[PDB]
Amino acid sequence: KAIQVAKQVFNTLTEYIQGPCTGNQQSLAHSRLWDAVVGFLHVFAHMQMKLSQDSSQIELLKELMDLQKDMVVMLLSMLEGNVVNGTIGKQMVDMLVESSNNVEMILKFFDMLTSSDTFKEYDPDGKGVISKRDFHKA
Repeated sequence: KAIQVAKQVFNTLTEYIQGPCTGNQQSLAHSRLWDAVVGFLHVFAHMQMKLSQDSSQIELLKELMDLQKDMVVMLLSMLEGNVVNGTIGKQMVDMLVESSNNVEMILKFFDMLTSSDTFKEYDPDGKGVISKRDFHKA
């Protein structure tokens, strides 16, 4: 119920910007938005690794990654009319530097596609139901 709310809030924040209104980019630049993004990345990095273990709960993970998608869409929309030595890029870099160790867990998690490549060399007939132990072998 909170994921839906934050998703809609991010979509509104895109629609103020997606047609590149420079006032509605500069105003978000000089605001608390980056201090929200750091906490959001911090929850994402731990929660997607923690929740991924259990097969009981995957819909919540889909909701969370949809929220993360809309967040990065907003961040891209901030950079439409992006001059080279710009301010918005500098603030985004300061944000990412401030939350580097959170980001690195996400990028390490996205190294995954790279999960069925290690599947066919022990398959009996290329089916999809191979052993729990042959997987560790692979």
